[PDB]
Amino acid sequence: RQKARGAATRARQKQRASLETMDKAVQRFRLQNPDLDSEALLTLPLLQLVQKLQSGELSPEAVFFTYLGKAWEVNKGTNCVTSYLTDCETQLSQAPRQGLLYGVPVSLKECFSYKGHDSTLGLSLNEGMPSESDCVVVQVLKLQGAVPFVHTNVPQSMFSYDCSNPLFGQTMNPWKSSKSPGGSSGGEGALIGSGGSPLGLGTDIGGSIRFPSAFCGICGLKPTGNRLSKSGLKGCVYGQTAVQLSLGPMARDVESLALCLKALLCEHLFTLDPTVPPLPFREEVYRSSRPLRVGYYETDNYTMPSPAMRRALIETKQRLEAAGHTLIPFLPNNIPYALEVLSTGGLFSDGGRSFLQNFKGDFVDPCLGDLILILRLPSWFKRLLSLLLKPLFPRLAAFLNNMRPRSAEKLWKLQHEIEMYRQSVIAQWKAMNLDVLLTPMLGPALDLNTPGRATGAVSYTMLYNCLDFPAGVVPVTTVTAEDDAQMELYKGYFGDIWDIILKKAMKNSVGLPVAVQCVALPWQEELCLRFMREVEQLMTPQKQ
Amino acid sequence: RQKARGAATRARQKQRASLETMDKAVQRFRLQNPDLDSEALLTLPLLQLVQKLQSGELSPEAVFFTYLGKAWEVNKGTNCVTSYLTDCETQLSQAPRQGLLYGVPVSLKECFSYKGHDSTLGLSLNEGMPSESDCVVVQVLKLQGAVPFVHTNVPQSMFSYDCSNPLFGQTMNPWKSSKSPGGSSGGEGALIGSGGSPLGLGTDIGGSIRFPSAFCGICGLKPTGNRLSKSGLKGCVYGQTAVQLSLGPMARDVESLALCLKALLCEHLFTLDPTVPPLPFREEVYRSSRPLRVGYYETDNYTMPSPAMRRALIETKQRLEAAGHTLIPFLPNNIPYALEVLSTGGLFSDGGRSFLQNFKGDFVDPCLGDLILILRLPSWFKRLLSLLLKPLFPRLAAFLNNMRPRSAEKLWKLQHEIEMYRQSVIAQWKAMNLDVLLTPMLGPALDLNTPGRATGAVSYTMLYNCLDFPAGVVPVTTVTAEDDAQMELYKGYFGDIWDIILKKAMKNSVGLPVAVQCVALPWQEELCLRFMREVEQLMTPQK
Ligand SMILES: *[C@](O)(CCCCCCc1ccccc1)c1nc(-c2ccccn2)co1
Ligand SMILES: *[C@](O)(CCCCCCc1ccccc1)c1nc(-c2ccccn2)co1
Ligand SMILES: [Cl-]
Repeated sequence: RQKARGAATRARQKQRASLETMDKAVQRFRLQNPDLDSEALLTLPLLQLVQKLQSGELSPEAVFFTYLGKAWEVNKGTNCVTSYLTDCETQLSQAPRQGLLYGVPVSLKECFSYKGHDSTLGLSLNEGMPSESDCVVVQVLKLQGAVPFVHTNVPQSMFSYDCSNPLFGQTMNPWKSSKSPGGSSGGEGALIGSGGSPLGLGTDIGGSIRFPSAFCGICGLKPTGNRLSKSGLKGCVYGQTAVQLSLGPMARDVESLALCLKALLCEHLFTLDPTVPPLPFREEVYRSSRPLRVGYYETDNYTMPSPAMRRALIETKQRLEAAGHTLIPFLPNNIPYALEVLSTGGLFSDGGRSFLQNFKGDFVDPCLGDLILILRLPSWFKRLLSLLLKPLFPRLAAFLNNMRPRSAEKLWKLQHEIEMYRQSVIAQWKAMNLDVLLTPMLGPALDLNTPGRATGAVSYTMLYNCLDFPAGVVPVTTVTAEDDAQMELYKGYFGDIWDIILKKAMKNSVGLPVAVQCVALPWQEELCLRFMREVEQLMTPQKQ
Repeated sequence: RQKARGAATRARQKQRASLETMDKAVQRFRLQNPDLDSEALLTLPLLQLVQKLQSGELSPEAVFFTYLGKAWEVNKGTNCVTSYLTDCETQLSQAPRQGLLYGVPVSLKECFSYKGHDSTLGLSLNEGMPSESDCVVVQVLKLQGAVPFVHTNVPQSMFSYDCSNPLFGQTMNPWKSSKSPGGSSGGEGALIGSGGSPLGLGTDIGGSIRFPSAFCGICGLKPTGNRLSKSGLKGCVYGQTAVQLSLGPMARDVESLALCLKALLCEHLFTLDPTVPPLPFREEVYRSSRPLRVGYYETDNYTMPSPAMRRALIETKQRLEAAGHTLIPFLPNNIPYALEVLSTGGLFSDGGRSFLQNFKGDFVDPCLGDLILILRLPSWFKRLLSLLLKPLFPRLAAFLNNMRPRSAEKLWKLQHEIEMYRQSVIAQWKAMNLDVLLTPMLGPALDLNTPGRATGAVSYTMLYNCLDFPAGVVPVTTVTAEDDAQMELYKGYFGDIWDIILKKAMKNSVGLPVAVQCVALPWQEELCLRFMREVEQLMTPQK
């Protein structure tokens, strides 16, 4: 493990030096600007911040250094920042004045390649391998006048809804030190949730924008996978197209997400990556205030919702009905099949071999639980173990069988099944003439190092990665004493280790945020946001 | 083969009865409408036909029955029509008046599912299996007032640029009976090419819109794969996503292609198939008359062009330069790798096993050559044969090696290579600041039953299926006596069987049409059409 230890030493050194550089830059600004009101600046909603930047009422220098100082401070308690993006003080001076995001500091998940910086993903193999250029979405953010300023932490490999790796260590939830911030966009969730950044970018293949957004009490949107460019993003599995990765914004309110999307969906983006359909942001759809037909479910019958989750969903449904929306019971067909056969099979068609390459010679972070050990099992043993478990723990049996390697022939068969499945859910949707769908969202935040042992709980989010529908989350309530107490009566629908771990993990969560999830059809991000805006307005009206 | 023989008998009976129904309907209309000038109606460009339908100057009944009569007539010499779509006389009466295609008769490749009709693909297994509903693009066509009226022939399985199957037989080029119409959208090419339909829809995975459009002297466009809905289309390989199928229009002129795309890219389409990006047709791009930076190559260094092909490309380049456009030498990198490893590998990742299921218990049409025989070979033998051929016939060796079955792990590796390759060609393109690319297009038409034995010749077209860029073809010239005579001097770059067959196949083509290919970046169909429109105006005025 000599190489891996050396890598961790070098990465920790680089982190420490970055945070020093941040501190020195902040103190310099503060010496030259003693009269600035920082707390007022930091509490302005993004849309107001932008208008003040656009009017010259606030300087971009003031905004950037005030947020830099806040980011450095909140990092002390969260360990969310891995790198200060250095050059950002010269982008600050060169930011296009007419840019939609002029002067706005933006945080980036560590996978958004930035010239001269590693995108380690917590893997020793990627340390000391700095990017030669900014990824396309970074380029566009800069062309729109934004100032990307930090890389934020992720769990090792990014394939996890916790947030620890052997290079930079563990990110903590800003609400409670014992809780996971979620992830794999956890650093973003922790930073934005603490007030350290107004806007961030994450990525999502099974809930990685939505988990941190829910657990840290912020808003996030996972668009249709090819709505935004993935060109130049750092990944760790190559050529897996059955369940595609999506990138999208995270922020403190829904309007911020809409602004971000609007800024990104510009000619710069479409010319820098011709493979993205040139679909501009449709403001009129986003701004619509007509009644909606809203499908909803209280449970997916796969992961029993926590008391807080169930209350969150029911209250939101009640408030929407009171506001004049039509609430229609709706459940996508064959969720177990979709999660166990289509999603798991799509992610692990090769039995994990490609994924496991990344860990050769490296430490495996405890936050990944036993995933690496299981993936390393011979296919025949996965199959045999599957057969033994099936009668008692069919969920566990099904995940094991579907993580086996297979032929290109059988992958084709799976890819066709995914396609047909998507069309089957679209058919149900049209049959009930739905506009949008309201679902529960996992939480309250799980304890540290339990997401990796509660894999079944991805059911609420991973379904919409399999279907490739835009899906976002909005905070709507906080866990009450009653909600938390009632977790003692949680049994789960299967009573397997995943249900047992989740019961324990979600305890001790009084005061923690809880969200719902908002879904629309492919390419309907604007309608998704219109619905998220409605939920936010009804459940948390002062976010506006 | 008892089932297969019975299937061929029942399909031939159905075709015969269809053509009879058409004839009877045509004769009825003519009895009631003796004073109609048909020849003038038939020679109206589509856009004028549409305005007359829209103004009430011509009735949709007159238009439909005149074209039906013409379709029936030209089918005598081409065998392009497999089925009359029967209910179309009721769609004719129900066609929405405000529809962009109101009253326009439309021909459909047989794979476009139509309620109550087989989409056999020339395969016995699909005979007697009528569709329960219209595919989404048929639905949209109808909502825009169009009257789909015939299914047109395809080669067995559709994976071929000839056009014969054991059920309905061989489709012939309307220009010369000994020539292939191209394909796999060959019946469309033959029908539109002879004047029997003003507008048709084809599909394309390796050139299947572009070959028949070139060989029959018409215009066609293969859009970006997911620009139009494939929902409800009949296929024969399921779940192969490395090299995506694309569907698109074929017509007599470029403006017809633009109108079809405009009418298709409507709210009805986007609501019926939510998986398609809701990108409306950008008329301002299509109508743009600014100078273009036009990349071009005269050869892809893989398939030596015929004398007519080369002259077609050079004259088009020269006219474009005369018109003020900047012509910039450009060639996509690593074409052999793209064709041999990415395209062939993508199409046959499983070694052909999924494809071969379709032919179990069936006859194999001669127009498929030895493709089914080679796909049936054991993987180890494909490998050994590959090694033996490599020193003399490296093209043939590479295709063989890359038609072997592999693991999902290796397919992932291939899909990543495809993605990176696309990005490499886009980077070349941006480095030269190209707007569009001009390339040769295969032809003149090959002799019947030779496309199946000249697989290397798909190089010009298949490259942009691999890259998934919009690509269209426009006729620009005809083969001269000199062009044809010089085929004697054709050697090919490889001198393998495919070069030898192609030399023989392209002989005896004096008078036959020859096209060029127009390419743009993904999602830039309107720019592609703007460039096709320029080529057509410069090379063929009156069109
Ligand atoms: C997140 O969406 C990952 C959330 C965790 C979902 C785990 C799903 C699962 C676990 C075990 C068995 C079957 C299913 C995310 N991951 C990425 C990512 C990961 C790796 C490479 C690139 N991106 C991005 O966002
Ligand atoms: C046409 O594009 C097919 C053109 C012929 C290309 C052959 C390429 C090749 C042959 C041998 C080895 C390697 C490459 C077309 N085909 C379809 C189709 C076929 C089967 C199912 C569905 N669609 C559509 O268009
Ligand atoms: Cl797409």
